[PDB]
Amino acid sequence: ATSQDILKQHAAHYESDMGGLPEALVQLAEYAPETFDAYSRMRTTMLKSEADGAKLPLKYKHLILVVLDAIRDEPIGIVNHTRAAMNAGLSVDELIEGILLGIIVYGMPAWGKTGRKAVTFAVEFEKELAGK
Amino acid sequence: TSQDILKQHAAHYESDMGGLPEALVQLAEYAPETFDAYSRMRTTMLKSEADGAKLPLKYKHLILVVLDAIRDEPIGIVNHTRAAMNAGLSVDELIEGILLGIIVYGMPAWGKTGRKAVTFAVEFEKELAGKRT
Amino acid sequence: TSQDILKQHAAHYESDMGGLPEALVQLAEYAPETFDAYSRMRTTMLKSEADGAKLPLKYKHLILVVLDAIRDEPIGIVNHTRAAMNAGLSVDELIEGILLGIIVYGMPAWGKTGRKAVTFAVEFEKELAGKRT
Amino acid sequence: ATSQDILKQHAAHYESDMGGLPEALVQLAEYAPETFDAYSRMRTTMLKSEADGAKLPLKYKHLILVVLDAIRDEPIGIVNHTRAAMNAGLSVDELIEGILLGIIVYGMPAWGKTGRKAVTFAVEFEKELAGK
Amino acid sequence: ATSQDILKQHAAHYESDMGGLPEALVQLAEYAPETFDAYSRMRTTMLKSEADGAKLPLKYKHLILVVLDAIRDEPIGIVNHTRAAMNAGLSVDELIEGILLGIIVYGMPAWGKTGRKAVTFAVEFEKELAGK
Amino acid sequence: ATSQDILKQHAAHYESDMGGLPEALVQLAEYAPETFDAYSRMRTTMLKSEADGAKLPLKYKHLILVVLDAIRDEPIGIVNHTRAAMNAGLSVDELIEGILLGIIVYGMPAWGKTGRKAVTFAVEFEKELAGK
Repeated sequence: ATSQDILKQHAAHYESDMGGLPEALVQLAEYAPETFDAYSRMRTTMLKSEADGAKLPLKYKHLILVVLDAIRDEPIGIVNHTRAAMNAGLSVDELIEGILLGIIVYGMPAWGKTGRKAVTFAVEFEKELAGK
Repeated sequence: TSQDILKQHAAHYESDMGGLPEALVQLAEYAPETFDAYSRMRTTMLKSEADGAKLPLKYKHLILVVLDAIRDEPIGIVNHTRAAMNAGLSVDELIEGILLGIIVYGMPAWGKTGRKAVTFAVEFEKELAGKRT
Repeated sequence: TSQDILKQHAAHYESDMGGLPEALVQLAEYAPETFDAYSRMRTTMLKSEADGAKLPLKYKHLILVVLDAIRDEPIGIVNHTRAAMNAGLSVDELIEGILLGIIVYGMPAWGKTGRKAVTFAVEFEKELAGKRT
Repeated sequence: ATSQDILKQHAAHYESDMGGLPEALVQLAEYAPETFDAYSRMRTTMLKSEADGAKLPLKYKHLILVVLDAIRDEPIGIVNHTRAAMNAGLSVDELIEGILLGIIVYGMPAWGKTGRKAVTFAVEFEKELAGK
Repeated sequence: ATSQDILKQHAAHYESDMGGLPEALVQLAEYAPETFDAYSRMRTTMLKSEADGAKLPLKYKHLILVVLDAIRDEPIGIVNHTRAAMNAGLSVDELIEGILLGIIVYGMPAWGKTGRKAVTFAVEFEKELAGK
Repeated sequence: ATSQDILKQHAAHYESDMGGLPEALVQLAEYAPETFDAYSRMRTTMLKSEADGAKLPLKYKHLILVVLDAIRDEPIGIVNHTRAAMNAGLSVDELIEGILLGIIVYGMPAWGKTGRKAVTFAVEFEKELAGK
């Protein structure tokens, strides 16, 4: 696998799943293409859709990532995973219910620092989806 | 006392968790007003679909499983796995959810605590099948 | 609605914090039952000595300052510094408390967020002196 | 400062403050005496008593360390700092009030995993102190 | 089955690099063979030796992972990575100097809870390597 | 005052090792001069050069701190330590190989949030060092 081959190999996965290649992963491809390749393989199996044989719905896969990005304080990822979840059918109500659970294990900052940024995005994106 | 507050929330914990975890027993003893407010918060957060929740209870507990994986809380991770599976989560779904922790939190998201949920789940799946029609 | 639950806890937040932080405003909007239970928990935890608490309120908020230092919550760290100092904490005590984070959490316990509390405190000490006899 | 000199120099501080040299710090002295020296200097200023010019009471210094050790999941440290706090005048009621605050910022595990172990110890140590 | 093929595929890597497959990864291979495969590919490139074209010496790659396992409190990993680092030429002195640096960023617990366990192991393994 | 004496006392260390005193430590010196003193003593031994008797090369000491600053999300520190590592002989290739290892223990955010910022800096600083 050449690094051209690697970037092309994963293009459809990121476009489909995320609507694009996140900036972190662009830079990973740039400076660590073999790591990008292996990571992207892992990501592709982990985020497989139901149509492709997964048992956990894709909207709930990305909800889990939302919550994890809340905990880790990843405001870019959290919005990207919210968009992906909602594109896979997640409601804004489900999003909020999921994010709140983070308070049990990680305290009010699970909402207050980054988690709530997903909700702010969600209420605007919900309007856009409704317009489609 | 603590006795009345425990009585208030006993139905929630039996339904949701099959009982009150020891940490929360201790919290009830030493901080009964905190235990009461916390239990009220928990009760709303873990509301079932039948009581009007939008996110299925099995997935609520799966989120808690993954969070307990991250936090390295092995008692909680098994308690929430049990709860999730009681509410219909499959072992396959459990595994799929837990793996996602590796993306954000690395291999220890599986290796330290997450995998203990799976070890439990494989046995609990057979237990649950042997108790139900 | 959210309106009634906000009314319920407004006296607590004005007294304790000088108002409701934006994160909790948002929580009240989107999760009013969670905001209510959480506010009840907070109210007991941050009880004053006058209402029967044993740990002085200034030290309660100092603990929250140090925790916000660890967690890197800069809005919260200033809010709790303000609260602590309103309740009588000195800038010297603030600094002594914050430093202890370095033992358990390394130099970032000061360098990232903790020191922002001190920067604020030096100015707030003069503000508080200019508003009081 | 020889490594003999270093260990002797800090002996009174650890005996006074902690009732002993914690095992982690024994090993630090063993394998990293210059780091042990500098660290112990830092610790000695940070945990200075009121009699020696500190403004924050020693019992509340060690309470802050209790809470931090709850968060970090340091069950040895948490008991050592609880003992130190209580020896400096902290009540079991104050201890519990302080530990609970950890739930706000770090969730129920702030109590459930390690924090509550301080309380379990405290209720037994309180009996011992009362016996003195 | 497919697990057994994938285990075979990565056995050379783990044998060479670690001397075995840690239990966590044995379980991963069983329950999530496609994740184990991709992860192992990723690890294989990350931990490439100088002889295979790496620029960072293998002993220092494993030293970095020792320090990371100290921070994360991975006591099995920390020993596995210490053993790997020393088989790759790392001295005990180097090991201690690197682990200490954790204290700057993560406080005394970077030593006290798991990091120092690597030193305890190292001092014994050194005697083993010295016995030839 | 005593701050100014203690700053003078440690200036040689910081100038040599880091090329300056980070703002966080300037403030520490101002508000907590005795802590700054002891901390600086600790840092001075920890980051001793081979010429002064250290066994772990300075470039690798700073590489370890780069990785730790990636995990902790210290973007000022990560650049300061990258600069220090490269002034001590570390290559950009080595820097990237080490930062990637964070992903094993701490997930993609070990790269995505702060670690990759070191690479961005490094690639520019390399051009500077190459200009002599």
